[PDB]
Amino acid sequence: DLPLDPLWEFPRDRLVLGKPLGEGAFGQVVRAEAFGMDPARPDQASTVAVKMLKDNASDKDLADLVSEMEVMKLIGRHKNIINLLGVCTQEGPLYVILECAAKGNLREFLRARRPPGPDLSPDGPRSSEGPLSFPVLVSCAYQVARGMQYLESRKCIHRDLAARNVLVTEDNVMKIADFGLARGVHHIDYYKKTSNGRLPVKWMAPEALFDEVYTHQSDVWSFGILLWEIFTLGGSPYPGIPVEELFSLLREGHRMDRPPHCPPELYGLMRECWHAAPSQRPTFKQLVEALDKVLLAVSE
Ligand SMILES: CCC(=O)Nc1cc(N2CCC(N3CCOCC3)CC2)cc(F)c1Nc1n[nH]c2ccc(O[C@H](C)c3c(Cl)cncc3Cl)cc12
Repeated sequence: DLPLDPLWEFPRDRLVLGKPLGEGAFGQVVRAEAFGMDPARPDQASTVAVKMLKDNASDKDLADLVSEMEVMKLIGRHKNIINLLGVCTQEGPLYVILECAAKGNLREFLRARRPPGPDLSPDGPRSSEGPLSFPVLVSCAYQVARGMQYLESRKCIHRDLAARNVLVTEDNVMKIADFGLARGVHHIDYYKKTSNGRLPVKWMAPEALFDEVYTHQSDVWSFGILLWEIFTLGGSPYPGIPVEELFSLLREGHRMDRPPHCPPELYGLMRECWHAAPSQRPTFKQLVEALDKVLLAVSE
């Protein structure tokens, strides 16, 4: 139906669909096995993620997915983003084949790895030692920053940067996902709560929420929120604050408190990302450099 792009096109018969992963405003994602994604070894099996329309797809849903597909083509490959592996556009439903990150999104990754609390009977030399350590958390923050720095250089604005939009591979590499998505910024239900209880409005920069203005600096604001998520080990921002109260507090210039067990360096970066003037927030390049110094200092 769509034009053939031999650069990206992949034989759909070389895909074996398996367990569904998730569902969005447009399109669903299904885990699938792929054979010969590397043309050099045609019979080699690899696990991929296939994005496709729902059973409810309108012509707008198709247009959004087609748009997402083209964005993925242009943006190129980077270690810290979900990369395009191929597409299926000929003689069958539209598939957008993405990279796999085995461990799911960063929020659930962190929440599932919170330290055992005080109610655990000590067993072994590492009773009080959890899966997560400070340098790894900084690494997570650093990688997202460098990934966003790449997206920015490709003139790509995410518009909903958050821990649930960052995917974690088998080797704990951060990969930013859903960055080229048409999110319908002119009709956002600011009170809409997701199925898992998320209020996406708590990630919006003031200029984006109030003036519908999106820049790379508005992403920097969101990265500040994402930083807060990381060092709360998957906490929800503005704890116990309903959207109505969020509106007024933001107009009053209210900001989140410094989370427990979070060094002043990183809460400093958070507050810098949350400066009212977008020009007074650090660039992603500066964020990468600032987080690098912290990471190198804690990596003997
Ligand atoms: C390709 C290997 C794989 O299966 N990875 C995987 C499993 C999952 N899940 C979803 C939760 C599900 N568990 C099952 C047990 O009960 C709790 C949920 C299974 C594992 C979530 C992911 F984000 C991923 N990671 C993704 N890798 N590549 C993706 C491409 C699109 C994608 O989108 C889905 C809708 C998604 C999901 Cl499901 C969660 N957060 C963000 C996104 Cl963008 C996720 C991945």
